[PDB]
Amino acid sequence: DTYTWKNARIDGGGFVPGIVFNRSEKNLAYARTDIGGAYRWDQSGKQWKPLLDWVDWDRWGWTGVVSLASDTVDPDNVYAAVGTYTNSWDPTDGAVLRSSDRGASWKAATLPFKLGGNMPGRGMGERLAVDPNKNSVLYLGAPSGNGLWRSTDAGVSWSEVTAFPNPGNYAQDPSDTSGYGNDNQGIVWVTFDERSGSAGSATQDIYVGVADKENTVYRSTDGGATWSRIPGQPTGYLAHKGVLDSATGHLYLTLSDTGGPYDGGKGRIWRYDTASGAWQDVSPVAEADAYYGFSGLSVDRQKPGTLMATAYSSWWPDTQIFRSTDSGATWTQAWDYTGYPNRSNRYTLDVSSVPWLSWGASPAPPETAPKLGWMTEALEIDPFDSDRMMYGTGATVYGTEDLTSWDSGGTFRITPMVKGIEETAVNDLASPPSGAPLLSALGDIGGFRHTDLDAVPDLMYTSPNLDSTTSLDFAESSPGTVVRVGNSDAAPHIGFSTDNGANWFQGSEPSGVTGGGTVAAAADGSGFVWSPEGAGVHHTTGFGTSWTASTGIPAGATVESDRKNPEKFYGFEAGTFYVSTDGGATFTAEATGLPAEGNVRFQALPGTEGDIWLAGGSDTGAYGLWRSTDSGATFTKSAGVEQADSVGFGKAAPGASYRTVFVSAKIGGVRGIFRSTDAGASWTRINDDAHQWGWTGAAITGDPRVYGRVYVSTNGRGIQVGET
Ligand SMILES: [Ca+2]
Ligand SMILES: [Ca+2]
Repeated sequence: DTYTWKNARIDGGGFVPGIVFNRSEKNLAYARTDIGGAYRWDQSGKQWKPLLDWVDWDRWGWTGVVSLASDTVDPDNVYAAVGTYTNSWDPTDGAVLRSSDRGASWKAATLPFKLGGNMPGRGMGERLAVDPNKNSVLYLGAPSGNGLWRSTDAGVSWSEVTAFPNPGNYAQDPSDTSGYGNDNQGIVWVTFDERSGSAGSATQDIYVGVADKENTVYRSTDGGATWSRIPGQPTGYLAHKGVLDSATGHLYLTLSDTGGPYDGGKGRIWRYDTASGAWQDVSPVAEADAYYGFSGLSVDRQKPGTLMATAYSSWWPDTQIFRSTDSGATWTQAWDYTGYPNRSNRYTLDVSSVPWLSWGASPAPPETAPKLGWMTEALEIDPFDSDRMMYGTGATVYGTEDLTSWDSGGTFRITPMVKGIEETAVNDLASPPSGAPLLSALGDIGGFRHTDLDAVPDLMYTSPNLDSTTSLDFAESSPGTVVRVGNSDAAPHIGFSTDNGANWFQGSEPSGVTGGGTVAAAADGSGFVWSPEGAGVHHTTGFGTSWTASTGIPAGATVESDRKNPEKFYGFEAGTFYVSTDGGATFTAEATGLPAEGNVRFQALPGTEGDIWLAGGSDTGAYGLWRSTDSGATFTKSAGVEQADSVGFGKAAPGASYRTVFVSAKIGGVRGIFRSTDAGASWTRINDDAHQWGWTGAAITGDPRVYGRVYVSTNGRGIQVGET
């Protein structure tokens, strides 16, 4: 057919570091994510629409969005600063993407440096800003010593503001040699005082946040020609945000002892009088009582003197949200102790639309399930409705529509406002021939038995509730039997089910397991092979009540089961394929000369013993698609596929003699998702240029019950379901 694409519905699942309301047009808003692109708000549907699904495999780094700006002068314009890592993990430089149709189409201005959409400090901002009087002028705060950058042609071209005196010097984790935690977080927000410009004339007063505990805020009063450190400013902290109440003339800084978004153990809120230069400590709590940093800063644009902030890094018992209606002289908070451990809330929290946010937890007071939140760097009051606010957490977007009930001494209602955001990273996917259509393995929220692809599942896997599921499998001939492995701070790292994943019980494990690795289920459900991180390959008869070390197979090998012969298991490591014919007790080395470097994914064919498809490799070594029909003794490399990364199967086409094969691959010079109904003799692309989703290499499977349907992994855009 032509294909249509949709998410298997989950609602959220990831960190939303920034939410942006346009300051001139009611109900125009956007959200940015750290690995999953950017979204525009749909008021009529109370949902979000993805804007960057066109970002392709070779430019996957552009799915990280470190900043977004919505033009107040011309609300049709929106800009996004993109790029994911500044170390070797992201091979492409950053860019500023520009749109003049609210994100429907984009052009890219590539920068000569990398950006950090998924790096420490990504919750600070916004560091991309448009001049609110002369909207051809934009600024971008840059990391890694690149300083402050500027465009004077509406984002088409960029150069460094060499007069800016401080490129930053703060790093989260200086001992890190990987480049992930030791980067200079640089310039972290830019805020204009729109009172200091006029239509078509550059705004003269510009405020800039810098990741430097001794010099965290600078300003210009001559339109960015010269810059100076603001005298009298607080020291010892990083300003996560700088927001100006133009009605009272006060600039507010929410400060933290770290760059966030995960850490922060101390904080203040300080206030600067832009007319007199006075500084005042307006913190909601005393320095000695702040065990967290502040962020989540927002001013009510319709109510001068009203503002809010968050304890963004308060992990226990909950996050905290503060509100002042007198410019920070006095505050109240969303919840209080009323004689510890008892607590009183100014809100009710209702997650019936996203029930898994309970986390399956049953905490004692003062902790609640669900929680008010965590990692709350983003909090925004609707500039056109004092009764609405939205805030981001590490798993969702929450909001309320009766916020001013707070001031009345009443109770306001908080619900998810996240529908449409699909932000999970997918590790594995399985579609069994009976039971639910899909079992997913996900980062951060474990994964789900999806009984309905169009409905939010009630709860993630529990007993155990793993942070991330790295691998799952089902018994081909007995799909009631399922196994999953994954990551957690504590053992157990493995769970079993005999009711198709609806309910679970833990397995035991060998000592030294540090992560899930991969797991495989015997075709008859009688036993399992587990290749964990931190320990070697083990096998078990029964539901992992004890494990025995497998011989003849390298630690860390990728393991799979035959789908027909319950005694036959497979392994792959460093270019060598391994086979076991005794339930995983002993392996022998078989085919060699497979990719020695790079990711590999492989799966055996439902219905046929010893028919194996194997995809993988890398840009700098062997790369392609291989097939064996002799249980891995020999493989043939497909002449039709230049590169391939994931491979999986679904129901045969009408009249076809072989199951349908799906791959994420590069075929005939084109990266995409492809389908074959003639056992790989020919291929058809089934996605398109608008539906690419960056790195789709983790997993793919068809559906044994539905011809043409495919489930595709993404790294930040959830589970993509393609249907003809
Ligand atoms: Ca360290
Ligand atoms: Ca699997």
